Amino acid sequence: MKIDILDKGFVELVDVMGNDLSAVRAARVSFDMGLKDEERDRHLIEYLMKHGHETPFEHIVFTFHVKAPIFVARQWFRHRIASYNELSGRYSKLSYEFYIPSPERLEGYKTTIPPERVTEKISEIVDKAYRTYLELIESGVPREVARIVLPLNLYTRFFWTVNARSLMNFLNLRADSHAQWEIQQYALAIARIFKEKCPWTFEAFLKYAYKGDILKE
Amino acid sequence: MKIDILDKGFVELVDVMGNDLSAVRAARVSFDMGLKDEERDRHLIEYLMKHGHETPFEHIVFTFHVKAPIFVARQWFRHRIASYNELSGRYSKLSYEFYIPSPERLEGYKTTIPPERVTEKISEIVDKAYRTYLELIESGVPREVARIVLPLNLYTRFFWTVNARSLMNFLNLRADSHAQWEIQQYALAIARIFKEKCPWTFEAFLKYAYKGDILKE
Amino acid sequence: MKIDILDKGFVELVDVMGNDLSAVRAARVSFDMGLKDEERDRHLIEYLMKHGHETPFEHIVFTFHVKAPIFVARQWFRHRIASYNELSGRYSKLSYEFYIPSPERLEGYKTTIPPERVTEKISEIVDKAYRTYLELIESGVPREVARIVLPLNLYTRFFWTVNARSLMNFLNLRADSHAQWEIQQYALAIARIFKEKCPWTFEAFLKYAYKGDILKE
Amino acid sequence: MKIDILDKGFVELVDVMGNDLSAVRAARVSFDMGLKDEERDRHLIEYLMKHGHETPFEHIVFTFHVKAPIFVARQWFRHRIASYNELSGRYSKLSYEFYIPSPERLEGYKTTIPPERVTEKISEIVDKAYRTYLELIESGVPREVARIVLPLNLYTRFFWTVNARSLMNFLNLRADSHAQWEIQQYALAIARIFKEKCPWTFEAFLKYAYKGDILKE
Ligand SMILES: Cc1cc2nc3c(=O)[nH]c(=O)nc-3n(C[C@H](O)[C@H](O)[C@H](O)COP(=O)(O)OP(=O)(O)OC[C@H]3O[C@@H](n4cnc5c(N)ncnc54)[C@H](O)[C@@H]3O)c2cc1C
Ligand SMILES: Cc1cc2nc3c(=O)[nH]c(=O)nc-3n(C[C@H](O)[C@H](O)[C@H](O)COP(=O)(O)OP(=O)(O)OC[C@H]3O[C@@H](n4cnc5c(N)ncnc54)[C@H](O)[C@@H]3O)c2cc1C
Ligand SMILES: Cc1cc2nc3c(=O)[nH]c(=O)nc-3n(C[C@H](O)[C@H](O)[C@H](O)COP(=O)(O)OP(=O)(O)OC[C@H]3O[C@@H](n4cnc5c(N)ncnc54)[C@H](O)[C@@H]3O)c2cc1C
Ligand SMILES: Cc1cc2nc3c(=O)[nH]c(=O)nc-3n(C[C@H](O)[C@H](O)[C@H](O)COP(=O)(O)OP(=O)(O)OC[C@H]3O[C@@H](n4cnc5c(N)ncnc54)[C@H](O)[C@@H]3O)c2cc1C
Ligand SMILES: C[C@H](Sc1nnc(O)[nH]c1=O)C(=O)O
Ligand SMILES: C[C@H](Sc1nnc(O)[nH]c1=O)C(=O)O
Ligand SMILES: C[C@H](Sc1nnc(O)[nH]c1=O)C(=O)O
Ligand SMILES: C[C@H](Sc1nnc(O)[nH]c1=O)C(=O)O
Repeated sequence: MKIDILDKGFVELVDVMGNDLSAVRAARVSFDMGLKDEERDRHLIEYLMKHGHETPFEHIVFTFHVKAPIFVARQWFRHRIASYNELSGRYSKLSYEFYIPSPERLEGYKTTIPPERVTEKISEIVDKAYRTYLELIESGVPREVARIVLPLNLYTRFFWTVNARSLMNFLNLRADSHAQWEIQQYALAIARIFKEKCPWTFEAFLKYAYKGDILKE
Repeated sequence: MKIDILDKGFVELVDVMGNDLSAVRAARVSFDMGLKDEERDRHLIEYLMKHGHETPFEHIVFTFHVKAPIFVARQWFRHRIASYNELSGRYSKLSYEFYIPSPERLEGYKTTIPPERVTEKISEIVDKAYRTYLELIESGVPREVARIVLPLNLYTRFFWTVNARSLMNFLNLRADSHAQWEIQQYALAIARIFKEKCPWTFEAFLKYAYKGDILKE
Repeated sequence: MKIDILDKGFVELVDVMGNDLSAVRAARVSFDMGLKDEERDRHLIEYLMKHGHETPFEHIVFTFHVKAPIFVARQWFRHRIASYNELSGRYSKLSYEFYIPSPERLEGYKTTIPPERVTEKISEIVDKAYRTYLELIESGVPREVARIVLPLNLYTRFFWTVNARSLMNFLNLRADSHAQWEIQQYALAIARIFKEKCPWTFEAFLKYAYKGDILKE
Repeated sequence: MKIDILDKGFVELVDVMGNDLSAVRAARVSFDMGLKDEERDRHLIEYLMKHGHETPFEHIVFTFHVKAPIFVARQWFRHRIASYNELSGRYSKLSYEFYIPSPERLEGYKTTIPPERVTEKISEIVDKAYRTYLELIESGVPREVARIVLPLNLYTRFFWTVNARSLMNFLNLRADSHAQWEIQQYALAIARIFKEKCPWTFEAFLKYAYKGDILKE
């Protein structure tokens, strides 16, 4: 299932290893691989989360395919405890696809030009930049030099493999009102997928370990 | 499938995410999820491996359950780019299970006592240590203090989650004649499992990137 | 300065890069390298710590030389975000040096044998194990096989390089009453050294980010 | 000492812990802290490097202050085993400073427009983008939204703390002809600083472990 984000972005879960019971089996180092035992297994998940013993959650791993603007992916790729592979503008021609904020993005700010004209000015400069990029590529300038004139709102795409512990750290920092609005919108989508795949771990994280201010209520 | 190792140890693969095509899809950042394309896909695997572009292989992840003596697990747990959860002797009573080397373990060494008597002397001291451990536990000494008299050949067990890149590094260093014989035997089992699960990546690693001296021939 | 710990262990700081002002300079990405500005600089340290923006503290790094029993170093070396180099019993003959708990270590536990006799039983088994180790080494058994009969209370030594962020994580988990008493004693020494070298960061950590129950009061 | 790089960038070493003898002391776990012993100490450095036992080099750490264009820092920040703190365009107004390639940058490429006109077209679009950025900031658009129209050749600055092992990995991959020319120029400067600070380790790395094709001759 692809979740759409911003005007042209998305997050899609591509693969997953493990579930809530992976963490309990790892915590106990279990020989037995039987079915769910809600009461016992949820209490252990909560105990782990309540005490900060979160290494067992490293045994649940996700791989996502994300399409986001470069300024969002720069913040995302600061999360070092993860694996990333991104589309390179050294080797491929980059598509004309840019994030243009909605006039609502400026809610709460008083400006001396209308919000619709801000939107138009952004659209205008990114069209001029893309025209220069394509003029340089079609004149024989190597892609890795021509691409440096493109703006930070160009969309890129990457695959991200991350375990549930590092993904909880990502939600603490990016599903939170101090994070920039655009990456919050991605962190809300990732949280919805994590909740679907690992409901006990997700509920325990919100009750005991989640440090942000958006996911609770 | 559990592979037996040493006298009482084992390695068992518990879960796996991804396969050879996970690495090619990540390297290309592919939208398409079609079937194997041997020729193209193997060449890209080899190119990546030949040039040291190994981040795509981080998207293939394995979880193993391992039973090994403490002196082997101490060497194993030096591999930091992985996740481990081990059985704790603070919280559980530890089983009477020790690695006793076969008289063949001393092949090539001239000793002043017969190899069968070395085996017997090891058996004897570990029986005396275990008897002291149990004497202290049954007198009310806390487990976390009583266990300090047990020797390094006691078996322990742990779950290990590792991606294919870190597992190639583990094979470079532990499937190699400079590593201690006992952990080589574990690295040979892990290599057999990796070869079964990811044959193109495994064959490419042996041809281009494997630095050890045991897996080739 | 070497701080003694347990009966024969120690922690000694060998080298340090940076101080509290390293973290403020990194947080601001400062061109200027002037002297302390207590008021401004302490407030920024507190703000960082209060909000969990702890990457600036990664720019302060310490190297320690530690002598500890093997069962303490096994818990220590679970901290993956650090560098370790340990003395190997494959390549050197290991010294007769073991941790023997004081009769006070059993304070609060009712036992069926006197605490002085527990101490004596531990001393006795480690002497028997060391005698077997030396008997095997002097008969020509290779060190890497003979050492497996030594108990977990043998002392080892290692160098540990760690930045201030990872060292705060180590104190959260090891300077705390749920950690085993022996590693608490090491974490208290490391905390004293960190406080001497980085007083503003240390005081800010206790006020806002320290999760344990021993360092405060 | 600041080394200038490109038209307006630089690399400057801000702090360093350790030297070649830090690695030998860590490898031996030495109690003694005496002076250089060239013959013995260089042979051990070479042996470590020749066999891939590079953990001792993690005990030498550097902190650099780097000013580079965003497209170079995006490649740089893929190196996860390091610490970074960068100037944020959410919180500060960004300076009008862009990398404009010299007409020599296109050596070897046949183009349908003169190389001097490529230079002029780049200058022109970045001036138009900066004018839009400043128009939005002075109309009251928040900085974190206005900055998304700036191109990837805007310069940024960051502090990078890295140990000598991770810095050898960085040189293997970035001091090499497959890396983009602009980051090669930064990797050549970093190599010159590493050679000055750690000459035996640097010479051993070139002789045995350096995988690139630029630093040797
Ligand atoms: C609101 C906000 C403002 C920000 N402002 C800036 C800014 O102005 N400039 C800037 O450069 N960045 C800024 N960042 C980025 C921030 O500094 C972190 O790089 C990013 O949040 C990733 O967090 P992390 O280090 O915890 O994650 P990861 O890198 O995924 O690390 C996960 C955990 O592993 C541990 N860890 C990983 N590597 C190390 C290491 N080498 N040493 C010690 N522990 C380690 C730490 O416990 C860490 O929490 C900001 C982030 C937020 C959310
Ligand atoms: C034959 C042999 C003899 C040994 N002898 C000793 C000994 O006497 N004493 C001793 O203490 N250990 C010894 N070791 C352990 C060895 O020092 C390593 O700790 C172990 O081999 C793990 O290797 P690693 O660091 O590459 O793996 P990981 O820790 O899994 O790291 C994987 C890769 O990530 C990178 N990396 C991870 N963390 C860091 C970091 N903080 N800085 C820079 N790069 C990082 C490096 O590229 C590393 O190769 C020996 C190992 C072998 C095989
Ligand atoms: C009281 C107590 C009881 C314990 N009991 C057990 C037990 O029974 N069995 C057991 O096996 N261990 C046990 N441990 C060890 C514990 O599981 C951790 O391994 C140890 O505390 C190191 O913590 P850490 O992972 O936070 O530190 P590090 O490994 O130094 O990591 C620092 C931070 O980096 C991040 N990080 C590093 N690597 C990863 C990764 N691969 N994925 C995601 N994040 C990462 C996390 O933010 C982490 O907090 C116990 C520890 C304590 C204190
Ligand atoms: C010529 C060139 C072309 C490139 N093209 C692309 C591209 O098209 N797209 C793209 O996304 N990137 C590309 N890269 C970036 C490349 O994929 C690496 O991200 C970058 O080179 C950092 O290398 P590293 O992972 O070895 O370094 P670090 O991230 O510093 O890791 C150091 C070492 O630690 C180990 N390590 C660290 N974290 C992990 C982990 N989670 N799992 C296993 N081992 C780990 C590995 O041994 C690693 O070598 C390219 C780089 C080069 C030089
Ligand atoms: C270079 C920084 S990194 C950073 N800056 N602010 C955030 O909120 N998150 C981040 O990761 C930026 O986006 O301006
Ligand atoms: C403490 C060291 S660590 C180590 N020593 N030698 C190895 O061959 N591998 C390792 O990891 C040991 O086993 O003696
Ligand atoms: C194998 C585990 S690891 C561990 N166990 N309990 C702790 O308190 N700390 C740890 O790191 C042990 O010491 O028994
Ligand atoms: C997004 C990628 S990352 C990368 N791409 N090519 C490189 O040579 N180095 C890199 O790190 C880029 O710069 O286009």
